[PDB]
Amino acid sequence: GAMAPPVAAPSPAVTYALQEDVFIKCNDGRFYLGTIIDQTSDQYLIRFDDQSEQWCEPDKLRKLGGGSS
Repeated sequence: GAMAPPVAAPSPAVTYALQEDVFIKCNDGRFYLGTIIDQTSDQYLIRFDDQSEQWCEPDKLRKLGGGSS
């Protein structure tokens, strides 16, 4: 989804910086910690600990230390 991913919350609008670790939820419910390598306005390319790169929507990403953005 773009801007409004399917969640139990309104339309998320969060941004992240590259080279930053964030937790990513997969549809199975598990969260995988990964490092952001690229961003778009709709998704963030996360390179996980397993070095896989996936475009994850902003709803899947959670900040490690609160985040000011």
